[PDB]
Amino acid sequence: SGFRKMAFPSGKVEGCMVQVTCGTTTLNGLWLDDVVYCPRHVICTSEDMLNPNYEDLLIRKSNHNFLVQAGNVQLRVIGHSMQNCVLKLKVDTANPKTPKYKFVRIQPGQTFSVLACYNGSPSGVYQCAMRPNFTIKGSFLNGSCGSVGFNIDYDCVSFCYMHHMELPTGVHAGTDLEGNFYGPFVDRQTAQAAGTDTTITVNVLAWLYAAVINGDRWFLNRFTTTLNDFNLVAMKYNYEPLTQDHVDILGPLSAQTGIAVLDMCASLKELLQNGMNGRTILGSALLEDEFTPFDVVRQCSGVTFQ
Amino acid sequence: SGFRKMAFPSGKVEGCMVQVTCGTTTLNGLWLDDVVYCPRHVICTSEDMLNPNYEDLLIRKSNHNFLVQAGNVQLRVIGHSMQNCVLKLKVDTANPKTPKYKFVRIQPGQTFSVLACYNGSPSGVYQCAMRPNFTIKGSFLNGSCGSVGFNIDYDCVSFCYMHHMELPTGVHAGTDLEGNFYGPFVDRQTAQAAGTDTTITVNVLAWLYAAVINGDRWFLNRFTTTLNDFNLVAMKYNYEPLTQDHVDILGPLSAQTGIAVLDMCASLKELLQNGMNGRTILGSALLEDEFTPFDVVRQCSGVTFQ
Ligand SMILES: *[C@H](O)[C@H](C[C@@H]1CCNC1=O)NC(=O)[C@H](CC1CC1)NC(=O)[C@@H](NC(=O)OCc1ccccc1)C1CC1
Ligand SMILES: *[C@H](O)[C@H](C[C@@H]1CCNC1=O)NC(=O)[C@H](CC1CC1)NC(=O)[C@@H](NC(=O)OCc1ccccc1)C1CC1
Repeated sequence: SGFRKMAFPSGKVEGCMVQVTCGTTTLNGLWLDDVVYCPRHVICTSEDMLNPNYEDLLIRKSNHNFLVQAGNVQLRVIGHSMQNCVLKLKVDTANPKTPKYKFVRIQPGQTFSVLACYNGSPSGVYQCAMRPNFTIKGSFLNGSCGSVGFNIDYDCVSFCYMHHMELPTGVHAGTDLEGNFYGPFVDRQTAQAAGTDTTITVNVLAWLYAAVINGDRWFLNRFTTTLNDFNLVAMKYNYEPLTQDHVDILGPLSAQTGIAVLDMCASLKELLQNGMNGRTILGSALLEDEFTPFDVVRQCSGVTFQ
Repeated sequence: SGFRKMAFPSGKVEGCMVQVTCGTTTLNGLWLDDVVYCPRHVICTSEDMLNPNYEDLLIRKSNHNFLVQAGNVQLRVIGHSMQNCVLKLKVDTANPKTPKYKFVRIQPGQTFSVLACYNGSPSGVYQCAMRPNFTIKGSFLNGSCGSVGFNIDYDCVSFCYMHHMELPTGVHAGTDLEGNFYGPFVDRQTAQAAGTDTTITVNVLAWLYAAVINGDRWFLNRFTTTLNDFNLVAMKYNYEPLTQDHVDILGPLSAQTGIAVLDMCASLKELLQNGMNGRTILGSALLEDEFTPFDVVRQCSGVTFQ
């Protein structure tokens, strides 16, 4: 019993983190096989931030401009290319700690662990989610760029996120490992806005099931509802529409608890309508939307990895 | 910026987790040098669980009764002994991935990362605190016993917690690595209760400082108070007393924000007397007490470890 915001164990990712320095810019890189991936804005200067032609700046550069510390063993760069917003540094040493891995591009609503790093060294690990407006609510300081987000499926690390930038609401934006931003953002210090976020309804329902599995039942009711009538209330409260696809992912959790999905929808509806009136659910006084249905099953069945 | 419950990177601990089986009991062990530490109730049967004399049971045992598996590698047990509520299994192979480590016993209100494990394999990592009633609010299922809690000290793992039991309430209880329970609990399935908990006042205050450092100031005020009159209010709302030592640990955060500790205390008092009135702080609608002052500084200055 118990339910926590739980990250994947970070060991397999820690053994890939390196430091990349070019000019007076230091950030993090990801070293897989003989390749080091990092944000291309490592090749900028502090005045270049306003409107760089990264294509300008890369041909400017020679392999020897790139300093690639793995620990205090310095890695010789022997080639470089740019893929969208990531820079790929070919080095003369394959990473012996390379895990088995994939590059995946995730969908809004999905979650992943972030291993926050500075100067190639890990600082901490936390979950978060790709928000519907394609930002993430992370914890990043100067120097964190190149930190990555990932999921583990038994032995395989699926990398989904590399950090690039903080927007002026304190939320963060970045790319997949092929260098394409999530959302409309660009690696440029000109005014950009996140866009209004919304709540991940299917995740909120999964968390309500986590609650029931762990003994919070004070929010349930006999009420039932239809997908469409529930969806009328979702609009009103800035909640993502629920699809039949979503209902179907929630089946397993529905069956384990014996609570129909639309009955849980009726519970959520009364929760938005009436608020919580002092009570908490799983230690929270807000409805939590950063656990997927898989995160809930993962944790409430103790799935492991190696 | 941003603020999350961030765990320590778990790599150094993952390389010490092993599986310990004896009879029909499998749980986790911690393998450091040539010693495997695990809960002594691995030697019990599903009927010993009631009121065992572990001395009874351990004399009954032979080295070959313990199956200790490090991945798929059979570790041979060559010696055993019991220290309070932990078993120490002497094995013929020293763990080549043993880190710099210490065994520490923490105080209530201190935090640590937990690496939850099943069958010797990591399942996830999360942060929590030693509650004032010496329980932890964890996430643990059957088979998780022997999972450990730890802090990192640049390069040194300080182990503080090993998991043993879940109380009714769904909170958890365990030992330090020398086998002494936190709190008055015992490793037998006789009726036991946690004891009323209280809020870690010093931790709520540094979390309010984390909020200010990150741009939530809606709760701040003109007012100040005396440590004596604040503590009159902390009593009324089931908060731990604030000591002058606590005021002193909050100095650094106080100086960075320029808000006196006693000004922040006046702010918390109005929060307690009025509530939050629909507003959130750092994404929470409750006052959060599982960040220490050190947790806030490391995160809001990006301390790294190796
Ligand atoms: C990389 O280490 C770093 C991480 C940032 C720094 C602080 N928190 C983080 O997550 N990223 C950057 O410094 C990038 C570099 C730019 C991408 C090439 N910049 C930013 O994160 C800046 N944000 C920004 O310019 O947003 C656009 C904007 C929005 C409003 C008004 C003007 C511009 C943050 C320093 C501001
Ligand atoms: C070890 O893997 C396991 C972990 C537990 C099981 C589920 N959640 C967990 O964290 N620990 C146990 O099974 C231990 C074994 C006891 C230490 C020798 N027991 C418990 O966790 C049980 N709790 C318990 O006996 O508490 C005392 C009590 C309280 C009320 C009434 C009677 C007894 C939980 C299985 C019940």
